[PDB]
Amino acid sequence: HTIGVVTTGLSFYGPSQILVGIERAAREHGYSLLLATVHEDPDEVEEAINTLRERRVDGIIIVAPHNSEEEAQLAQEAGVPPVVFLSAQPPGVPTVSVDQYAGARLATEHLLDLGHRRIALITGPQDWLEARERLQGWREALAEAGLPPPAVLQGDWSAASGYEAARQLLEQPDFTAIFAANDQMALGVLRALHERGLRVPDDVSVVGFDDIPESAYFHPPLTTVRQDFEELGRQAVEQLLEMIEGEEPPPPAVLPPELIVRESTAPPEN
Amino acid sequence: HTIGVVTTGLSFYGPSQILVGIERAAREHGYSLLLATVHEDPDEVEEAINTLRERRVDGIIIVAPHNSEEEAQLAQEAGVPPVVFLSAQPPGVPTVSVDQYAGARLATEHLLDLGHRRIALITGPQDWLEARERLQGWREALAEAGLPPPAVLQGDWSAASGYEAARQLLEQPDFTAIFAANDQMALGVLRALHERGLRVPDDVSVVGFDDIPESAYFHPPLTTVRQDFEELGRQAVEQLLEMIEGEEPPPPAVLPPELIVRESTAPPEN
Repeated sequence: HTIGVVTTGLSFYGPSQILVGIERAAREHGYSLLLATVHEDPDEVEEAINTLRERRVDGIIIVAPHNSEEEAQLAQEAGVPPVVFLSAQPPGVPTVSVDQYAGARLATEHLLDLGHRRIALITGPQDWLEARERLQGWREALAEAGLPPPAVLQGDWSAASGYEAARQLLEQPDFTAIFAANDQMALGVLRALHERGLRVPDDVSVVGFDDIPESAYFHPPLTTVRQDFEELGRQAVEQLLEMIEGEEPPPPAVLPPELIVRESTAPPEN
Repeated sequence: HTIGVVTTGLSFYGPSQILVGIERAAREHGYSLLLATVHEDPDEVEEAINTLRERRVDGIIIVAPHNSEEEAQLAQEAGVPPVVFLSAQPPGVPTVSVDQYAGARLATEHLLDLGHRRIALITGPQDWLEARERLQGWREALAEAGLPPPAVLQGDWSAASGYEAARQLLEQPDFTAIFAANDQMALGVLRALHERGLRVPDDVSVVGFDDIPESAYFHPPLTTVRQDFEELGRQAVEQLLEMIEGEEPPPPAVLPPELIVRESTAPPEN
């Protein structure tokens, strides 16, 4: 009958677009959504599940991020009615997620295949697993090309932090390309480069991550890695419905990201 | 003790930033928030108020938009416990809102004071009161300068729609400036202009609306109208607390917007 959803009302890209996929897939299978937004607290996560079990909910999707320690918090051990996690901790937990490492490899290998060696990284905030996995993908793509990691500076997902980080990198312009760990930070990188009089991609190539709707309209249109958030929520409903009507715990589904090539990359200049 | 909030989990700018102001003001006065997100339906709005009256909520803020007909829907007439509306219908309803007309006047008068006559408008979607009020501000600013309305094309708040509209305007380039009714549409306008080989502001001036965090990082940094959404939510709590502890229904508060002048405007070329 009904499906519960717990989420966070944040301005970061992803959650609201996942919810569109949940709305679209649940309505197609005859289900309605029971939305209960929470904060970033484990106690509010648990008692949202209790208050959504109060109404006749046949299954609940968790979009609020937890950890790689969901089981060791009396969150998965206590939750035996059908729950799917939109986070990365599968020791037996049915999850669905985007392959962040693979996405960062796509972005970095795109630049390596163009001839770039000095690919700097504007990495995401340390307390996000997605950020840490994207740095690992960038580092290992470079290592497998025989190259040491160039400069890294950490932002916080905002355009402001991408601008500030790029300005610091430009004190030592030892790079021909910048991989920015999301599209918003990439926007700030582009402003720092343009302020310096540097052309994109003629002087410096730039790649982002997310494929937010605005990224095709940056100057220049941004090559980026698409997270298909709507498909993430649709596969969250599809995975949950096997456990509503009764089936085995499925393998943790991993959505491969896609590189969207636009106008912000080129071979390095001579 | 507790304060309830109803809202919508949409990707449009505003709601999540209002919620930051509600969280900050309620925590300062010792209150906690009870969040219940809904869809864009009057029946879900009413029964969210019923299910939030279930928990010991001392007052509830409504961030989900309603209409200019909130009273004639058994929504204000039925709601006698303390409710504040973040919408525009004050026949006796305590509301708080941003002055959309005044903001559009600021944007258009900025361009008129620079010498522009042919100020085209990329207007917002018709079913948003904010969009209709911004068009009225643009039209009346022009009228009070003695000028007829130039070309108008309607978008849908997306950068894509601003790009498509600007491309259509460029089939008849009878404008020296474009007022885009939000910052995202302005981003698409900038791409359409740059694709045409037109310089901003040397060939065409552009003004947006919202002051989203990204707007300072557009190419060029965008002159825009700031909606102080955090102050909107803080004044929503402050207005609600006069009616929790007992006071008269206050006047409908109107927040004046502020023009943020950056690098996207200049006098028209000769």
